[PDB]
Order: sequence, then structure tokens, then C-alpha cells
Amino acid sequence: HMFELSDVIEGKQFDREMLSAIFDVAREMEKIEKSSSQSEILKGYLMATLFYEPSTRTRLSFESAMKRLGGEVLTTENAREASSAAKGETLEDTIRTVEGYSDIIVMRHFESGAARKAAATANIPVINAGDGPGEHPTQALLDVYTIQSEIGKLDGISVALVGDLANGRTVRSLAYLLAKFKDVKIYFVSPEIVKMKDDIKDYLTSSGVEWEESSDLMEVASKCDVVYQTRIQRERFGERLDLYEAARGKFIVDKDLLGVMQKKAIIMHPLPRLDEITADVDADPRAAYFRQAKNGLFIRMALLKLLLVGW
Amino acid sequence: HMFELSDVIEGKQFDREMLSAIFDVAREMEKIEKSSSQSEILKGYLMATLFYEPSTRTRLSFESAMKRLGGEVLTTENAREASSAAKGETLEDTIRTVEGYSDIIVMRHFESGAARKAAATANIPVINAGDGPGEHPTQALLDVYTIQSEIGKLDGISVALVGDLANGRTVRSLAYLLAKFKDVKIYFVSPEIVKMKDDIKDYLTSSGVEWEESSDLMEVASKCDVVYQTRIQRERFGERLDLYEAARGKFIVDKDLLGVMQKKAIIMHPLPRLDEITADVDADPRAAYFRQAKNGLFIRMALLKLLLVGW
Amino acid sequence: FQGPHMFELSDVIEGKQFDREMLSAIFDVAREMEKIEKSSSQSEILKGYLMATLFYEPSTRTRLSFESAMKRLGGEVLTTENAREASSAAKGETLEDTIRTVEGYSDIIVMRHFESGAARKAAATANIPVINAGDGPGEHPTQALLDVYTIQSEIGKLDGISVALVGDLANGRTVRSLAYLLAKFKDVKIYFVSPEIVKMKDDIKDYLTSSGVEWEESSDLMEVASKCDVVYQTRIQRERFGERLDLYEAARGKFIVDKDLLGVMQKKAIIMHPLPRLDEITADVDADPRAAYFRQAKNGLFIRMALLKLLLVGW
Ligand SMILES: O=C(O)C[C@H](NC(=O)CP(=O)(O)O)C(=O)O
Ligand SMILES: O=C(O)C[C@H](NC(=O)CP(=O)(O)O)C(=O)O
Ligand SMILES: O=C(O)C[C@H](NC(=O)CP(=O)(O)O)C(=O)O
Repeated sequence: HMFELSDVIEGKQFDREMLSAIFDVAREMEKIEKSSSQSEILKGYLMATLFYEPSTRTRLSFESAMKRLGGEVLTTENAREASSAAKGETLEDTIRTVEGYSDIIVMRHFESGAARKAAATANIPVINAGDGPGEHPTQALLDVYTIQSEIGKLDGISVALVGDLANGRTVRSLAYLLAKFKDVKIYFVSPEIVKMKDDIKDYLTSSGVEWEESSDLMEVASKCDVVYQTRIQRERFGERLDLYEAARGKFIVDKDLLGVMQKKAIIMHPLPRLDEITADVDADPRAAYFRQAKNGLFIRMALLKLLLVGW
Repeated sequence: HMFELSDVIEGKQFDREMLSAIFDVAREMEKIEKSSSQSEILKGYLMATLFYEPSTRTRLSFESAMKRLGGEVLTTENAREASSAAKGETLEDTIRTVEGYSDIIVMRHFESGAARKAAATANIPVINAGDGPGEHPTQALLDVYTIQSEIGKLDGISVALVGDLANGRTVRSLAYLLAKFKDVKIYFVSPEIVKMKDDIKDYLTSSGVEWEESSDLMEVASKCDVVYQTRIQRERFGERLDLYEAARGKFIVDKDLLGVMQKKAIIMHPLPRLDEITADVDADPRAAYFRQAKNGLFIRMALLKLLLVGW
Repeated sequence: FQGPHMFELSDVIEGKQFDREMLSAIFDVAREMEKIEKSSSQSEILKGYLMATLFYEPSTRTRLSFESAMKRLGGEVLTTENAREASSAAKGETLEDTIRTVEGYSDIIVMRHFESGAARKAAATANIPVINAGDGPGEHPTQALLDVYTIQSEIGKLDGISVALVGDLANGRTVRSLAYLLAKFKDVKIYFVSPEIVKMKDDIKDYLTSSGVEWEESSDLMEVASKCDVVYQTRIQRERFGERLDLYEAARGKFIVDKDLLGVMQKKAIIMHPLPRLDEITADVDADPRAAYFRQAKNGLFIRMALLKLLLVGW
């Protein structure tokens, strides 16, 4: 029974029914991962990774997921310097040739739109591991799985998206997924120079999702189930380091912020964090960003299985 | 029965009978690669890769070949920065060390002659994945396999070698292999500054192989079974990027060139290409460079099997 | 059916963690691993386990020997060959956050870092075993383990021997950890032979004096070498000199292992070097049977197989 997606590129590809089904597979993958026996579901399949930007979680969780299911991995951990991209090769030619050696490609690129172009080129599945400041659909998938796992529900919740929303490929993809549930309220909390872009706002409005911008993080956090913090995306600011430092340091998750949050609310962060979540938050049971990262293993196991061998 | 070569370093090591037999094995490997069952021919064997220059096809095709045969791989994707070559270690000490962890070494180096020095140090097989602007024997092997596969014949054909011939480790090795067949005519088409070096010319003349220099690519291409285009090798020009740019734009494979070529002729390119084959050409069935790269998987599977377990 | 018997260490971070009886037992395991590595059968001892490597400094032997060891035992590896450029350390992530995240994907972490003390911090953060593959100029405990194994294998003993530690002692994380392990045996005499600017640091000297280990500084390598069982040469640690290249160059060329040095050494003595070498062991020496540094490097495979097995599945 074939998986309905040929590639995982954009958050809009997912409907509510598909998300619930993927979450069920991820819970089964958690059982496999905990098990003593080595799974062979993906024995014989090869994944090629192509990372043109740095990564710890997304690269290693995809590789670990593949190996835990019995598959193998062909890595390119720095494609800008060590692949023939360094000789001038286009992404499209890279994808065309790498598909000759592999069964699925995981690619992170520095240009928005790169993953869509890769999927159009390739006749094997492509997974977008982040395309510039564009999208990050598997982050969004594991984020919603984490919320459902931590809060117990997705309908009716209030979610604060905090920090660099303009450049945040994570919060952009997450916004698309949250719009598939009902009675979700989203607060945008950011410096004005990195407010959420109009393509997301217009999509949410067209989808009848209530959203509000606010600069009062303590007030917003007091009434949210989820506070989703982000890193200010320095690599997207070019030479405008004045604007980078202007956007930094203005919205911090600290012990005082936790003190106004409900007992059953959570803090999330796709990671890495710099200064925007203080270290003393980590000890709070509501600090969910390391459980969130761990959950990416099971979500990516589920996606690799579904794309390669189906439901 | 053991393979007659202990290392794969230079095109001159091959003879016609050996080439034919390797191609026969590559065709069997294509059946293995297609099959549903994961092969175990090389279970228990370990390949070490040592890439001191960038690579996409050569590095990933060797790793994929090894894993498709059931073996494993110890990768060094950027030996200059991430291996103890960065501390000043010689190539010979690197090779002597790495053989303690592995059964076969695949090395791409920036100095011509490096692969022969590695083979002389090692007591396990070494494969030259490119040694500066010197040679690239497995590229030449897959190139001749591709010509036989596409054209149906090697004896009697006409082959144009186009582009940066002086620095082209690909065309240098290919010339050595073409010399092993009967009545091959080779055309050299290049800017004067990157014409084929005298060592190749003298070898061909001494071996009775007809070659001809021409600056009229349209005329040459109308007469050839194979037009083999190359990238101008920017990394060999040092800081003389003025002479590099001056050598570009003079010999382009475009739809106009395809328009004068015979119906049964092909375009080849070891890749990557920049501007020297236009995107239009890819849609012509005669554009063989992506099939060529795919064939490298099967040829490299054949070589690994032969070097490690024999016939 | 009583289950595993856990190794007494939870992490391999510092040479002082080892005791004499544990070292002897580890060496026995390494000899068993040599039989496994040589066998035509693929071992499955570590089937299903994953090692994450995190290399923030260059490596050939340490990185590849750990990966080869893991695979020869049937385990798998998640590599980060250049963590500074290709991991989210490049975005500014702390070591502690990196370790906490990477343990979610793996069962053991092998880390080489540029700061002394990094491995201690990683072990404190992680709830899976961490192995220190080198923490700045601090320590290199698995080099020291394979070094002592090599001495036992080549010389036949560790008690009573004389060992010359030669070269850059100040910055040598290898000789620093080796000194801690040599102190666990009886009547070992240690000679320090170095340029003054890279003499052995006081923390090691004070530890040896407190442990009753006789040590002596000398500038006469021919004299020292003639009365030692082991001459352990090192590379002058260029990267630790940073911009002070004039001091680096002046520390070179003073203490060379060459054919003349071998000529004054005993028949049964050996030359060791954790590698890489530059000029400080001449090529001539490689042909002498006493030149042990490539056997030493090979022995690292067996010692690291032993450590991975012990830390993941026990005795
Ligand atoms: O980098 C961020 O701040 C968020 C996000 N982070 C990740 O995906 C985690 P990693 O970079 O470790 O794979 C990204 O967009 O890459
Ligand atoms: O680089 C070229 O232009 C031709 C040739 N290309 C290859 O081998 C393919 P790759 O660099 O992707 O491994 C080379 O000499 O490396
Ligand atoms: O670098 C040296 O001179 C000694 C020592 N060398 C090693 O561990 C071997 P490698 O760097 O190849 O892993 C080190 O401290 O890293």
C-alpha cells in the first residue's frame, strides 16, 4: 500500500488524516527503536545525504533512523567543500547523478526552492532537510508530534511562535501543519524586523486560523499551551549585522517566563539555542526541546519506512 | 582465481582481454544491483576512502558499490582538513596507517604520482580515484564500458576528446585504454593553452594510434562516434584565472552541434559540467553523460569484487 | 541467564581512571579481539549498537580505528568528521547541548575536542558512555591504553622498565595520559627529554612524585636512549603554538630519532610514536625491527575493539 507522497518538501503536502496516521507509525517506530532486536525493514535500501549547510539533529537523526531500520547511508556532510559542487556543479546535476547510487535523498540547501527543484529532477524520493529560510517539513512534523505527545491534543490549543519568524523555516512549516487542526490560535512574538512574512499570514487567514502579533511575551506565554522559541538566523542577515544584533536578545525564555506559564504548558525549540533559552530552564519538566529532538528519530524512521516500503 | 592486478593506478595496466572481461563482470553486477536480494559477496570487507580533492560521483559510486556488495566503508571525505594530513603527515605514512584498519583503499589526491606512491607503500589494494592532473583509471574504465554499451563496438571508431586536454586526468587515462583496441581514430579539440600533452601524443604515435588536432568542432563532430567533452580544470590554473577565463567559451556542445552529428553518435562528459554542454542537449537521447555516470557504479562493483575476492 | 556484567568504568576520560588489574584484564580482551579481527567470520557482538563520532580536531588513527573497531564487531557508526564546520556547532551550539542531543541517536560517543576538559564535561552531560579521543592538550586515555598494551606486547613486561618520553611534553596529551598509566606499575623509571620550552608540566610531575615514580629530566638523548627499554617520541604540537611560530621552529630539530640513536640502544628496546611524525623520526629508522610505531597504531584497533565491547556489552 503505497504512501501518498512521492517526496517530503512542503508542509502543505500533509492533511490532518495523514498526520494522525504518521504519528501512529512513529509510535510503532519508538517500540522498534527501544527493542533489543535489529530491524531489517529497510535492509538493502541506501539513503544519500547532501548537506550544504551545517546540521547536527537533522543529519544524524536521518542517518540513525535509516540504520535502525537496517538500511545504509551514503553521507556528504559538507557538500559545499567536499562534493563536486565545489567545482561549480549545479544542484540539479548533483541530484541526477546521486540518484544513480541511492534509493532516497535527504538534502539541506542554502537556497529557498532548492528541494522542490531536486524533487522535480529526481525519480527517487527527496526529503527537504531545510531549503534556505524557506521550509523544514520534517521539523514541523516532529514538532506537531511532540505537541500531541506532550499536551495530549492539537485541536483548540494556543501556540506562541517566538523569535526570528521572518527567516524561520521551522515556524513557517509549522504554521502550515497547525492550520490542519481546528480552533488553533497562533501568537507571533518577534522584533518587528523579523516578523512573520505575508505568505504565511495570508495562508493562515485563508485557512480561517486566528493569529495575532504581540510584543508582550509574558502575557502571551501566560495563556499558551506551547511556547516555541527560535534562534535568530544569523546566516540569513548577510552584511546587515546591525539588524542581526537588533533582533537578538529581545525575547528570552527564562525562569521568570516559566513562572507565569501554566503547569501543563511546554517550551519547544528546534535547536540549537544560543542565549534565547537560559540554561536554568532546562531543569523545568516543561522544557521539552530535548524530548522534541529525540522524537525526530521516530518521526524520521516513520517517514523513511513510508516513502520506501509504504504503509 | 586472483585478479592479475594488485592495484588500479594507471590506464597502461590494462590489456584488451582484461577490459573485455571486466566489462562482462560489470554486466553481471548490473543484475545484482537491480535485484531484490542484498548481496553478500564482500561481507566482512572494509574500504577506506581518502579524498584530498572534492568528489561526488567517484566517492559516492565507490561507497555505493561496496555497500551494494555487502561490504562496509570508512570514509574520509575531506582528508586535507579532517585527517592528520592537516598536522603534516605524509601520504606514505597515512597509507601505511590506514591499511591497518581496512582491506582496500580508494584515494583521490592533488599531486600527480600520489597513487603510485600509495600502491608502493600499501600491502592491500589501492585504487587511484584521480591523482592531480595525472590519471583517473576507473573513469577511463567506465568510459570505455559506456562506449561499448552505447555504440556496440570499440574497434574502428572515431572519438573526439574536447576541452581541457592538458589537465584532463580523464582524457589522459582514456587515451591509454583506447590504444588497446584496433583502428581507433582520436581527435583532439582544445584551446591551444590546454592542448594534449606530449607524453600522451608520443605514447599514441608509438602505439600506432592515429590522432589529429583540429579547431573545427562542427566538422570533427560530424565524423565521430563519440564526442567526449570536458570541464576546463580551474583548480589547475592556480591564481592565473585570467588564462582560465580565456580558455572558456570556445568549444561548446549545444543543439547546433548535435544537429550535425550522426544519429548513432553520443555525447560523453565525466562531469561535472559548467557551461560547456548546454541544458538543451540533455533531452537528446544521444546525451550519454548521465548513463555514463550510472555505469560507473557497475564498473566499480566489478573492480571491488575482482580485487578483493578474485574471479 | 544472569545478564551482562558491566565494565567498572562508565566513561573513558582520564588515565587515572585505570588500575593495574583492570589494565591487565583489558589487555587480555584486546588479545581476544585480535583473534576476532583476523577471523574470516563477521562478528556480531555489537550488532544493533550505534557509535557517534564527534571530531572537532583532525584525526586519522583515532577516528578510523574507532570506526573500524565498531564495524568489525558488527556495530554501526554515525560520523561527524569535522564538527566545527559541518555540525550545528557552526551555528554556535555548546558542547553540552551537542552531547545531550547526539545521545538521542546513539549508544556511545567518541569525541575529540580542542579544549582541555571538554570530555569530562561531555561525560557529565551524557547518560551514555563517552570516550575521550583527545581534549585539547589535556589527555588521550585510549592512546595511553594502546601504548601500554604495545609495551607489554613488545617488551614482555611493564614493571621495572625505563621509558624515555621525548619531544613536546608540555602539550603532549599522549605522554600526559601515558604517565598516569605508567605510575600504576612498580619501579618504572621515566626520563623527560625535551626543549625547555615544552618540558613536562608540573601537574604530571607532582602526580608522579606523589605516586613514588622516579623521574628525571635530561637533555642528552643518546645517553638516555642507551639505558631505556622504550623511547617514546612525539610530534612538536604546532597547533598549540598558534601564532608563535618562531618558538615552534626553535623547538624543532633538537631531539631526533635516527640511525645513530638506534645504534646506541639495546637489542630488545623499542621506538614508539603515537603519530603522525614529521622530521623527528627519520625514514631510515622504519626498517629497524625495533621501530614499533606502526605495530603500535595497529594495536589501537584491538584495544579500541576491547573498549567498545566492554563499555556497551560488558565483560
Ligand atoms: O537552525 C535553526 O535554528 C533551526 C533548524 N535547526 C535544525 O534543523 C536542527 P540542526 O541544524 O541541528 O539539524 C534549522 O532551520 O536548521
Ligand atoms: O573533475 C572533472 O572535470 C572530471 C573528473 N570528474 C570525476 O571524477 C567526477 P567527481 O569529481 O564527481 O568524482 C575528475 O577529474 O575528477
Ligand atoms: O597529534 C599527535 O602528535 C599525537 C596524537 N595523535 C593521534 O591521536 C593519532 P591521530 O591524530 O591520527 O588520531 C594526538 O594527540 O592527536
